[PDB]
Amino acid sequence: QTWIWYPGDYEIWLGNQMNNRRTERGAFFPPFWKTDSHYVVVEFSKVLNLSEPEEVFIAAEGTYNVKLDGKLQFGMPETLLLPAGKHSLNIKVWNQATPPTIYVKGKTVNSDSSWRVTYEDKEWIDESGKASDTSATIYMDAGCWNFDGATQRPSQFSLMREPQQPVAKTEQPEGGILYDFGKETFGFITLKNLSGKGKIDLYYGESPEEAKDKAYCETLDKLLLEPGQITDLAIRSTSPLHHSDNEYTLENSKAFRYVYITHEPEVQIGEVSMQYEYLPEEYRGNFRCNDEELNCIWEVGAYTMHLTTREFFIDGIKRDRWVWSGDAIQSYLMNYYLFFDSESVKRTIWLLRGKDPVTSHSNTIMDYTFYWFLSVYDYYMYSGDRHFVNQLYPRMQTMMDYVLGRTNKNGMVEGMSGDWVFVDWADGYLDKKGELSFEQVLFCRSLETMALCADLVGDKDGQQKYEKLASALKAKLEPTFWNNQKQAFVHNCVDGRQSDAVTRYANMFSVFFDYLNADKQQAIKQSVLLNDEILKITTPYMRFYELEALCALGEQETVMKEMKAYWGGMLKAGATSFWEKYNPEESGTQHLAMYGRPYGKSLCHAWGASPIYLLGKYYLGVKPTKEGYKEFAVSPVLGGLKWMEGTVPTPNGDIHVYMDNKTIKVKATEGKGYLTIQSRRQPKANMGTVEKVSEGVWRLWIDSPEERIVTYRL
Amino acid sequence: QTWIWYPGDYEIWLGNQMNNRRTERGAFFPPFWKTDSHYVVVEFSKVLNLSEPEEVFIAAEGTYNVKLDGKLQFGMPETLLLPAGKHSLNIKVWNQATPPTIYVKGKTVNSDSSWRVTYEDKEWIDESGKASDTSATIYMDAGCWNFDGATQRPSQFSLMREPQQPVAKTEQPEGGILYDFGKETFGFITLKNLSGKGKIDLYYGESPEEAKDKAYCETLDKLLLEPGQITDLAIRSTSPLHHSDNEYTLENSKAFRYVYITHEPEVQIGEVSMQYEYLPEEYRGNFRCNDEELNCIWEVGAYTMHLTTREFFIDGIKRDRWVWSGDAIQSYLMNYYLFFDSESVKRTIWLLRGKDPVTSHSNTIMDYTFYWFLSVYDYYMYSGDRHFVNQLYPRMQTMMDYVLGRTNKNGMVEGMSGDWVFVDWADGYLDKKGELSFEQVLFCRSLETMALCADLVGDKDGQQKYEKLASALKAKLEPTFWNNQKQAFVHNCVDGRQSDAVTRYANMFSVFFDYLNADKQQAIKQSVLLNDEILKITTPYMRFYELEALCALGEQETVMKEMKAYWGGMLKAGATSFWEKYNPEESGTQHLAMYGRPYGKSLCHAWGASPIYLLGKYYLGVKPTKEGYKEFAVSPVLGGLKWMEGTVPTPNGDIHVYMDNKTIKVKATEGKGYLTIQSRRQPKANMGTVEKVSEGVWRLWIDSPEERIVTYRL
Repeated sequence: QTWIWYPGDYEIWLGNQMNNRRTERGAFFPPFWKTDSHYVVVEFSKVLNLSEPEEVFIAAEGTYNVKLDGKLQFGMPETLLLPAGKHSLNIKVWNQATPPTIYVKGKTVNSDSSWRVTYEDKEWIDESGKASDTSATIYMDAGCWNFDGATQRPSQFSLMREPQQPVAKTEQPEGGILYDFGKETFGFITLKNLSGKGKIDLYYGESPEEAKDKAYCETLDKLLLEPGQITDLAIRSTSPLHHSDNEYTLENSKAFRYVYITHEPEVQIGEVSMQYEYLPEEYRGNFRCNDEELNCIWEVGAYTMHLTTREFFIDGIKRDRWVWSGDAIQSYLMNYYLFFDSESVKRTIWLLRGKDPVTSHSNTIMDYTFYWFLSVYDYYMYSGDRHFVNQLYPRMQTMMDYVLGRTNKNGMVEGMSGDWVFVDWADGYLDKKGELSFEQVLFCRSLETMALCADLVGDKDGQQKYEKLASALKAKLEPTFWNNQKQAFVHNCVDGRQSDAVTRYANMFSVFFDYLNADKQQAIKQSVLLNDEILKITTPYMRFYELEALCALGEQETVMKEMKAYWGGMLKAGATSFWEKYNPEESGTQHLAMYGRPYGKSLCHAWGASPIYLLGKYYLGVKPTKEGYKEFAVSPVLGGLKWMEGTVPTPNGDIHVYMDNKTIKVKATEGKGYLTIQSRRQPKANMGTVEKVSEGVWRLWIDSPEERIVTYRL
Repeated sequence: QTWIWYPGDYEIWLGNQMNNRRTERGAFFPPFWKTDSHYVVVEFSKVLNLSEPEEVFIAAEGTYNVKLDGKLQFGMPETLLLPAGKHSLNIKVWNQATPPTIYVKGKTVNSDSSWRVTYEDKEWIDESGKASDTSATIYMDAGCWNFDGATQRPSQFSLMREPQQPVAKTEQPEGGILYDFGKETFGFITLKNLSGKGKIDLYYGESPEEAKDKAYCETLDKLLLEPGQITDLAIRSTSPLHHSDNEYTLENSKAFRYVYITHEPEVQIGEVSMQYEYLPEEYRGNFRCNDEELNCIWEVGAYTMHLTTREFFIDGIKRDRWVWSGDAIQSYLMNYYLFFDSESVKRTIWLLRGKDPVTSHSNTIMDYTFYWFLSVYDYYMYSGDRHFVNQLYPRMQTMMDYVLGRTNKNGMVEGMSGDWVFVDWADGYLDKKGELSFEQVLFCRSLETMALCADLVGDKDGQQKYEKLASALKAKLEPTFWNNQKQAFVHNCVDGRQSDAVTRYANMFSVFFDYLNADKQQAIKQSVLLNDEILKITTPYMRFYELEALCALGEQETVMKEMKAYWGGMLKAGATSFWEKYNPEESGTQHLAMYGRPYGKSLCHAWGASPIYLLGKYYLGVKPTKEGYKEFAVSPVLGGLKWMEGTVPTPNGDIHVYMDNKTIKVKATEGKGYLTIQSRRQPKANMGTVEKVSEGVWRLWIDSPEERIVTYRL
């Protein structure tokens, strides 16, 4: 048994709670897009056929009633005896404050996802006493997480805490002490042994410059110490203090490496430490090679991912600390090569979608609506979780309804009033008007995704509709955006006119989406991907995809050179977590500014950890080829490295890969698949038969957890 | 200044709270239709142009921030200094538990309906620091009621209480005491001077039979008295008790006339009384004639209306005690001739509509969706409140979208899966399949209403659409449902085939909707309205409309005979409030049963007070002819009475009417209009000119508050 609720409703409520924890210099800062709510009245039900009478314990968050075979029980019973035979247990709950949720426990009757929920049962009695026909009522399978204890109330969920001490403190000339915690971290400040009275001010920073800048630092706190109590002035919450040995831990979490603290004359602070907050995670994925710089890049990437893997996958810990679609899709991917936390992926997907009616694109960003669609099928391929797709499908349909009612005469998408056509942070060089080739590519992929999901859930009318729309748009891509002279997809079209500008976005995506044939993909490699004439990318975010394209075209060596220079560049700049944006042309404090503010840039953004994904999927070369890794593919490439080794998690297994200049070892504890080897002459295998795919390329079919060892020579 | 919120959101939240107070034998009983929620994050804003600096006080229910000219203030300030000049004050609030709401007060800056609210501002900052263009953002005028005090938190609203003592108590043979409160009433039971320990059981009833029937009474309570405290077992809420002189008032309200109380041996109850709960109301309407029976009918009707006029207009106080569309539209009408509480009308209209997306008809009842539409224009005609229509319009459009996507090949409405085609409680004699003439008549009226509202708000595209649809459906009414042989509209059509059955519903409505010409209206009078061959009506609900039709055809004398017999019949049966249903053929305890339960019938249903409306509009003969009574019409008819006199409220005035067999007096303190007199020869007026309309009919134009006196002789 476990606590259950209407699917997606707990996630939405919990997401609102977390997102609304963002602050800017002491002020509450909710998202600018619409905030949705859970359904305040829901009915939980379960049809029972018991061979023997059993008693169930009932717990719930909210006001509720209990109906057994149509008969309303008195009040709110905590236990109910269930007779033998066929019965129908119905529990309707009302909860405006937190999501309606129940906990039922018995010998055989237990609350779980096999229970059905609805927010509109429509059962009424006519004047004779006959109940209405509710066979038309729509039900959903109940949602749940891991709250298996009767006392583990879903609404009280909070992340784990762990004590930490700073590694340095320095008194400042203008007063106060500047604490260095060693590296980017996240948590609650603890002040031990407070005495006296007066104000106490906290100033946080991811850099010493931000922490010391009391007037422009992004986040801070202001407290008032009084005899026997202290008060958080920002939220006006007074907590009690013991006169003897006291301790006060701030109520709200903050991201930071440095914390500058000051206080009035009559205040005395014994000790300053913190409570590191985190979501328990198992580092199931792993990677390391001879290049120690890359090793550090991977480690820093993993740490960045963990800090940004909280109640949901977020953009950054300092600023925004909200769930964004563009960032999230990459988090899911990096997650598949690190934690493989499928539960977090689903919670984030539920949250980003929100509820109906649809009033705008995801986060109001057009391209973000498409990432959301793509992320669902990506999750299915890696987890094999068909049930999730079935539960989300209705909401996927209505989101696509919104998009499809906004296409133009060519069936393409153009930014409309209220839309944000983002693409990337390219310093303002990108034209957002007309039909961007990049957006149609994403849109086309979204239609293909919807077609594949419609097929998975069995909606054939929908499937046909999406396939027809996807096929028509796809056939228009080259006739519309391809340019023979530039040998690439132009940036955009306005009134049917191609722009002189060619950006790398539509081109790089067309490579791993496979929208271009072999010949044009190679053309793009030279005319776009390796052409420094084409506008460069300055965010780890799009380098994720730029480099992925290159890896798809087998340019792992050039990519290695780029990853080392780009990410290693942030390290050499003092990074202990990867940033939101990085231009190696800038220097010093310039790296800290963004959004027109001196310390506006987040120095810990989920999308800065790109390497986690690139190395796992293109160097260790692992990826599922059938949902949930029912079937996989391992195509390792060293790309300059002498030796590398790693692990890639799967639903119920792992794929270990080792490789040096003459040997490859693979141990797949789940599924079957092909190990592809690039060699001059035929490789030798300790198992199975090595088959020649083509010139210089070989394959080996692995069909068991027994480690395979092959020797080759490129 | 006053507390403000997103329009409709407070009403919805407050409505959920009230509706969910219904109980059945101790069990919480929420509605079977979907329960909507308020938006949990809303932004309040006001553009200011101050000639001098002023400080405002700020209060709010929920977490909030304050932004002045784009600058986020620290924490949650309770006061803010506003500089002279142009500024923009923005307050974003988050409240999941109760509706986000704020209170601002200054010399000139005050929270009120002139403030704008949105649940999606969409303001974002690009990487340079430039704010997005939010000129496309949709805003609404803030909603409000009468919470003008800084401490009058909207979420704490509750109705007035007034002490009351029972008028009789009788010990019962099977134990306990049966208390008679004299008449149907509503409130909380108070138990003074409790001592001892043990259970205490309450059993409520609108009849002594129900109260004494511990096993089948609709409502009850169970308490546990303990030393120093007592506990409500149904809701598990323990309250403290003083050892000396204590007093405990039950936490939940109940409808009842009789209360049967028992308790264990060791319990001792000093005194039993109650707290009558009610919404403060001014009896602005009034009526009385020579017939003292009708006078009592009007009084009982008024009392029934008041008991059912709580936080919203409800169906009945004992059972359901929910807001239903069919009942509500009649409540609004009876209200215009009694309290003229426009605020209650708007709150109920907001509540019944709920939020988007639309998942079913109002209360899931097809005909109830149409009443909702009609009630909006009815409210406009009587109150002149155009602003309300403008605010509700978007929701009206989406409700009509739902209906229009459910029409058949003839553009008519047929009950679909999940729909409840109600019409009336006619004991199961009404066929609900096919195209009911009654539903198309209501539907057609709904389209005409939407056209008139579209016109009022300025939506011309919509107006044209609705007019076209209304005109096409209207022209199909007679060709489809009229039968020459039966001289009436048949009950329904199935596969284009008329039913042999003719019910009075479509016919009576076509009379006051004016869908039939003079000749057919008279045909209906004889072949339907006065033909006892046609199925009779047994609910006060439809007699409201049946009798109204007859009054429209000037049969006030037959109606008088019906009202006296029908309503006077319930009085002679012991009613102190009018019922949900009444069949004068039944007798004794049969009058108490419904829904297959012995005491299932509500003996206090809003729709049982029909006379309030009939007498005010058709005997005193008053009605507005231009919104808000800008222009009125007074056409008094005695219908058997010797003398009658009354008052009809208007937004800012009243219309007093007096009439006997030779004199008519009218004093209209608002608007202008015609007084129509039925006389053999020309009447004489103390003012203005008496003009002859037609044979035996005269008119007089009243254009001032000066009382007019005319003498006539029928």
